[PDB]
Amino acid sequence: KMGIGGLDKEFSDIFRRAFASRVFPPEIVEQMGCKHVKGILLYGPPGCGKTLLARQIGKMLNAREPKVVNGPEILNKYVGESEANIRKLFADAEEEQRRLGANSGLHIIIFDEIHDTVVNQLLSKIDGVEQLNNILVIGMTNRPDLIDEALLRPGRLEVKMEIGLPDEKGRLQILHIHTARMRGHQLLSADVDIKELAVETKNFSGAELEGLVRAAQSTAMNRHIDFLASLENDIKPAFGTEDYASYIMNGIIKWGDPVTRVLDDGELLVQQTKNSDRTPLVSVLLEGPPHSGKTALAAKIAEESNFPFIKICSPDKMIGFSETAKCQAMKKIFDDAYKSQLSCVVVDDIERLLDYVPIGPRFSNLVLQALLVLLKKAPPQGRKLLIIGTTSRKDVLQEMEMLNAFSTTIHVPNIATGEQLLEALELLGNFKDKERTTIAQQVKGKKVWIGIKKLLMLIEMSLQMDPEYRVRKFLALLREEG
Amino acid sequence: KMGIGGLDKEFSDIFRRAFASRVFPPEIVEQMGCKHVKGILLYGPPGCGKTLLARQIGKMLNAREPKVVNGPEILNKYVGESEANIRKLFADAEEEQRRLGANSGLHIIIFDEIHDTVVNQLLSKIDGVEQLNNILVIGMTNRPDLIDEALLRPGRLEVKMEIGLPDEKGRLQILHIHTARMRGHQLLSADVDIKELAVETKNFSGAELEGLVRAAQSTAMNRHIEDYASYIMNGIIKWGDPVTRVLDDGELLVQQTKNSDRTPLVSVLLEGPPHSGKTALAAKIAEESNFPFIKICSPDKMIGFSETAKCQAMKKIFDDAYKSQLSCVVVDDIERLLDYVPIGPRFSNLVLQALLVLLKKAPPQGRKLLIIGTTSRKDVLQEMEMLNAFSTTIHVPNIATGEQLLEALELLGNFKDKERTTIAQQVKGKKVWIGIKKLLMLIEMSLQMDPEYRVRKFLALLREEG
Ligand SMILES: Nc1ncnc2c1ncn2[C@@H]1O[C@H](COP(=O)(O)OP(=O)(O)OP(=O)(O)O)[C@@H](O)[C@H]1O
Ligand SMILES: Nc1ncnc2c1ncn2[C@@H]1O[C@H](COP(=O)(O)OP(=O)(O)OP(=O)(O)O)[C@@H](O)[C@H]1O
Ligand SMILES: Nc1ncnc2c1ncn2[C@@H]1O[C@H](COP(=O)(O)OP(=O)(O)OP(=O)(O)O)[C@@H](O)[C@H]1O
Repeated sequence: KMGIGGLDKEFSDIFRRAFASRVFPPEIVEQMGCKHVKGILLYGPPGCGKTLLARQIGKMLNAREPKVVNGPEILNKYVGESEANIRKLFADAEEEQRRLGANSGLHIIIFDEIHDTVVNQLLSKIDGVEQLNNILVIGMTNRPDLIDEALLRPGRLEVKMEIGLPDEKGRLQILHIHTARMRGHQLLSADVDIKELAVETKNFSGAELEGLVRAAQSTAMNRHIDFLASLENDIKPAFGTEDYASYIMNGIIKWGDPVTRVLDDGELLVQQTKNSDRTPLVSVLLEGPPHSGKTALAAKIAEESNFPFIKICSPDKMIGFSETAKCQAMKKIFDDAYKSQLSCVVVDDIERLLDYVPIGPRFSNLVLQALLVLLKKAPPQGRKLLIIGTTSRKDVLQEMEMLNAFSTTIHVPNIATGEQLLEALELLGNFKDKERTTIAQQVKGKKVWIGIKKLLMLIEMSLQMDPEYRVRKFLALLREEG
Repeated sequence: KMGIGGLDKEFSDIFRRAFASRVFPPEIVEQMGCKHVKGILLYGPPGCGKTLLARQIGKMLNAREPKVVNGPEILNKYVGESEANIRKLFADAEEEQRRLGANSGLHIIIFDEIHDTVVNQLLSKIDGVEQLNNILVIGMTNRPDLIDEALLRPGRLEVKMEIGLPDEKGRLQILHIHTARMRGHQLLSADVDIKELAVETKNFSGAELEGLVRAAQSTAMNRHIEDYASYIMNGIIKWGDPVTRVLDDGELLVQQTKNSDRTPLVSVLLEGPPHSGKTALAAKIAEESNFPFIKICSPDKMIGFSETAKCQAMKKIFDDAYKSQLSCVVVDDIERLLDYVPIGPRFSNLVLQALLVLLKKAPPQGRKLLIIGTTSRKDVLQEMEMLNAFSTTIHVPNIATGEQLLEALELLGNFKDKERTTIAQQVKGKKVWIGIKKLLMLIEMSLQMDPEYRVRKFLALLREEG
């Protein structure tokens, strides 16, 4: 039962289907009256550690086949020739088979990196004309699509298996074996925790794990002449595969009662999603003054919900794309949303997303159509999705029937109160405590109309000039901004 | 005349054209002075029960040909060799014919599951240099485009006939033999039903059936050691007589359409202001018809498409409707297909023309079809001049009285007797105006609040959607 991290459900099924039909002795097969499977093929993303699995599986099936290995080129040697060779490794098995056919000979052949003559030659040997059973062949390849259709068909390669990147629990299994090997000998790093490593990594192919640990070992070697694992997390991948930290640079500071009302309302919306059998799709939008901080809030709502799949959609990625191309990427995101039973998606800068321009007005029809249809569009029954839109300008959106589409509308107004502004200032903690008092003295009797994004920028702008200057400059700046 | 279910029309024409000119004895070919057809070709979709049909045709042509079977690979053995084989099977027919050429020998050869030298080699055998007539070869294949160019033209394979999309019945037959084998053995699965199995799968090739069976055997082995429903998940309430009345009027349109020859087409238009539930009502109308082919087209299916592509989809669906004797077609989000935007105006004209023209257009004689559309903006549509094109106008309205409201809350059964007792006490006598779906939404928006904040939140929502 060792060793292979994760892939136990998949392993159990695959194992059962290929091996069990062979294993039952001996009447069971005739009672079934079903011919033995010819081959099993596994296709995986690179770094999924296919080879070890194949050697192990082959080893597991027979005491000794004993294993046959084929070079990747396969058809090397021009004169005759290679075709004959492709015929030949099969040929040994078939010879054994003609010599003993009935019972009990098994040969294991594996093809790594699986046109003209070779397609037919292999296809002919694996199935037909007569017999050719009592042997199995496994092909390991990075891409399914590359491979030939004929093999795919039931028969010669009836079953094709796809290996997902290891699960967090699975990831824990792969890390767990290397860690365990390190565990058995006395030396270890106390700081490192298996659970912590597992929670930290979602994306990684197997390979990634052995690689990171090995690299950590190298850093440790360097040390001799968290810890090393933490350093590997810091660098090593290169993983190749949702950052909220890029959308909440600045904190959901509790500047105001409005912040709380919007968030509690967000909780009402997630709660609303949780069941929602009567209504499948959840649509929410945020309408705010520019520099509203609406997007920080939306990102925070997505983080708070923690639905199994939450993916941000970004305006920034769309830039410079053909309008049709913009639609295409967008649709692609939409289908990606489908897989989770419960799911959250973000629409940001919709005025920007649309490519809407105030003069004209001139705007992109196709993007608008994708947006318009999806809220009406229904995810398959069972699986569900919630939609969040951030809009700088409300009226235009109302105008394109977009408002009509959304289930709920929320407002996140700029603070109109000097004291709330003061509270926000305290939360940001930038200027000194004398300054806090002076600002507090100035705000009373005055009305403030400024966005938080704008506000952070304003504070920062006032700060660079010298201390006597900062109070006056900031007040004057506020006056101008007003 | 047996056995092949359906495919009597295609069969009748095909048998006649290939077989009748040869069959007629004997002055007829000369009196006609027309050369016998070299071959007949059929191209078909997977799961069509092809092998049996080919067997039947070959059997039908001669008392005994007697049948020639060609292996799928055909050309196996590169070295000499294959070329000799491809030339050779033809060669035998040629030998018999040269030996007796004049009258009266016919040989039938069939190649299953269809370049360089072989292209020319086959063309040469089928036609020329001299004669090579008095034999026929039929090729049956899943995809048209793959096969060679030289062939299509009148002559070697002058007529190519395409079978209609595969009958389930055959699929049921191929499955039926394997199922029968399991029936035959004592062992069987209670859960498997021939009817269920046939109904779930459409696309699949023959091959696929025995394959599925192998998989079922494997599962047993493991043990020993176009949807109507999805579209309308909610189902339909009947709060008001108008609501019943639209279904009755719709049913009447269907009756008219199916029963009467005089109008090939009727156009069904639903007038509602969104968020109306009318789209659903239209789908329902289609369901009640029980028409042989009813297809509902969804904009999302067309989402992100270029104008031309949407139009092509429309053409495909509608053309699909033409082939059937009669059909019901439901059109949804008519504004969206149009891509009307109130600003502008911006809309796609080309689509407007395709739909509007087709709407006037009628299928070839002996067939009739029914078109149903959902429109947000009857006024805007009339402004286009498209509304005039539609045969009939039907209007579906949002609730207007407190009474329709409680009847709906009751039919849905979400709120308590108490809840409904408070709501009625807050609406009865007053005036309301809210579409059905938002209501179904607000309902969910109120169940999210605590058991005591539900009434207030509900009434708050209804206070906003005014
Ligand atoms: N989940 C995993 N299980 C087992 N081995 C893994 C896993 N992830 C990575 N590996 C590593 O990968 C090796 C075997 O998988 P391998 O990388 O060969 O798969 P692959 O599909 O051939 O990858 P590639 O396509 O990049 O060559 C092992 O040496 C192991 O260290
Ligand atoms: N809950 C929160 N949400 C968003 N931003 C917050 C929060 N707490 C603090 N901030 C800070 O407030 C500002 C967020 O404004 P942001 O620019 O993200 O809004 P926006 O939608 O981009 O406005 P606009 O689109 O009009 O530029 C940043 O300084 C951010 O780091
Ligand atoms: N009494 C009712 N009549 C019609 N539909 C109802 C009723 N009660 C609930 N529904 C449901 O309300 C939902 C409305 O769905 P649908 O999108 O078809 O409405 P629609 O009018 O097409 O919306 P739109 O106006 O955006 O086109 C469906 O789940 C439908 O089954």
